[PDB]
Amino acid sequence: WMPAYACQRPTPLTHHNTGLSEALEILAEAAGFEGSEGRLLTFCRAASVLKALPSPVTTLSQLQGLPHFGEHSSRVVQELLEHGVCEEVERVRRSERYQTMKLFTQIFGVGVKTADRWYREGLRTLDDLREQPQKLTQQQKAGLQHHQDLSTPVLRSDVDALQQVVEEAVGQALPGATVTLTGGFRRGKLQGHDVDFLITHPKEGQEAGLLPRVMCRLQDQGLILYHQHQHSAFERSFCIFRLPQPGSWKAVRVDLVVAPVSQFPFALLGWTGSKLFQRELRRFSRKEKGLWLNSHGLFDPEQKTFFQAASEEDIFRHLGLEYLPPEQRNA
Ligand SMILES: Nc1ccn([C@H]2C[C@H](O)[C@@H](COP(=O)(O)OP(=O)(O)OP(=O)(O)O)O2)c(=O)n1
Ligand SMILES: [Mg+2]
Repeated sequence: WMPAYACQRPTPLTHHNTGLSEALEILAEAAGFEGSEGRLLTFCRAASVLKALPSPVTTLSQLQGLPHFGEHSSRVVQELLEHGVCEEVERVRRSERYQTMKLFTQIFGVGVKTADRWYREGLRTLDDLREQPQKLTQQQKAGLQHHQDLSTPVLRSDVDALQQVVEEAVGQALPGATVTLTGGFRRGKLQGHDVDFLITHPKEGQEAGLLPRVMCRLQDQGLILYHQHQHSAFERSFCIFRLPQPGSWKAVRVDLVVAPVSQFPFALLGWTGSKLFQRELRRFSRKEKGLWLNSHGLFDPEQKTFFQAASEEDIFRHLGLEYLPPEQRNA
């Protein structure tokens, strides 16, 4: 048997069922595009189960005794095994609605609601968006300006270069301040859509005003194409960096988040993901332990108390879970 919650089982980076999980994730994504959140979660859960299996699923008999594998997810896997293709998945892939929603939602600063509105208004292509600049936020304009580079997978080599310039700027702005790589790259991914950094300082409060100083330093070096700073809850800057490369350059999305050191373990846990892993962890916390977990803390609503954590391990322990390092959180 395999545990029900993704936070109770290791999910490694590489697995034996990538065709099957990809097909179920197409159905999940399509469901999200239609506002069908229940169905999204159900397909995401089923895909996540296949990622945790130790062996390839070669026959339908292998599905026995697995949680979150309802009739619909089973039929999809059955059609793939028997016929090499699932007609429902291929129809989604080929549909203009899905292709356009994928196109729009991929753009920096565009969510499902915005993409759906644009679809309903007859917009289909990136050129259609550029013909209607009054419909775009500044963030979305920047996303369109750099859309080719931003739909080029970010590589580990890009991350290492970016972490060096961010660490240099952070270290020059404030000695003692630290930079931690989070997101999918912390989980061991070889590529990604962006780079996530979490910034703090060991003395509570010394992190105040640090981010704008970091940003000034980076902007002075020609490294910033776009930056949106927001105070609100963590201070963060959603950016597009201009990454120099041999003979050229490429735009790369980078999120910089500042957390006070008291909240750092919660922020690190939340920001490391995966998105599904953290969804499952918060659900586990609430339903199984009566506690409310977020990126800032772990709250007992009965006692009106906050858990003091020094580490991610403290949080797992406090919730009665065996610790999973980041590379086993790839749910
Ligand atoms: N709706 C969201 C969005 C984000 N996150 C958390 C989990 C993610 O791991 C982390 C960083 O978000 P990203 O969108 O950068 O996701 P990843 O870095 O995990 O994936 P990618 O490789 O696509 O960047 O923030 C979350 O829990 N829920
Ligand atoms: Mg990321």
